[PDB]
Amino acid sequence: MVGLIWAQATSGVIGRGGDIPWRLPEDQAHFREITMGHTIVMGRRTWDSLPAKVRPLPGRRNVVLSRQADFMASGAEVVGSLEEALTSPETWVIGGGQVYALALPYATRCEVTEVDIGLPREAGDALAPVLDETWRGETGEWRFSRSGLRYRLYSYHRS
Ligand SMILES: NC(=O)C1=CN([C@@H]2O[C@H](COP(=O)(O)OP(=O)(O)OC[C@H]3O[C@@H](n4cnc5c(N)ncnc54)[C@H](OP(=O)(O)O)[C@@H]3O)[C@@H](O)[C@H]2O)C=CC1
Ligand SMILES: Cn1nc(-c2ccco2)cc1C(=O)O
Ligand SMILES: [Co+2]
Ligand SMILES: [Co+2]
Repeated sequence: MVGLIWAQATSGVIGRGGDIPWRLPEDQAHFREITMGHTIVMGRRTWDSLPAKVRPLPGRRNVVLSRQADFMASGAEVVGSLEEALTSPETWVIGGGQVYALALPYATRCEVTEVDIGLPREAGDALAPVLDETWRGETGEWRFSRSGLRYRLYSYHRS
């Protein structure tokens, strides 16, 4: 089982400036619940975006994708292809835009959080992959976060 998990603004923006341009505490708990105990796969830039105290993410098999054959990430496995990182019972690809687009052809689930902020897409932004006709999803209802922002969960799956 290869899943993808991300939070996006409605526009599809997931990253900007090596950061996520919002903070949604509920989503962080949701991400932790979904990924805990499993293999997580991330691009090197997303690994870099994790503060030193959060890397590696506890209780998960942290795997980092990099074209750098020398690259070493303290607390994660560094591999040079996605298939190298996809050795699993359950793997969650956790970002960023590049690695999501690389991983979607091998994914059966996407756990999407949509953040209701009018964040327009800007050149250089990391974007969410757009899910086509093969993706069947169920919409969650709007929720309000402690952060003040409105958000809702999507659970996408394909057979
Ligand atoms: N839910 C969210 O909203 C999330 C948002 N983000 C955001 O995403 C943004 C970064 O995403 P992005 O900019 O796309 O960078 P990525 O995080 O996708 O990592 C990109 C790196 O992955 C490695 N890589 C990519 N393709 C391959 C390949 N085919 N083979 C081997 N290694 C590969 C390279 O590392 P090298 O260059 O070292 O070879 C590349 O630089 C940040 O702003 C981050 O905060 C991240 C995760 C979740
Ligand atoms: C920037 N940033 N990225 C993440 C993240 C966790 C999993 C994927 O991305 C958390 C944070 C944070 O709260 O600082
Ligand atoms: Co689980
Ligand atoms: Co299935």
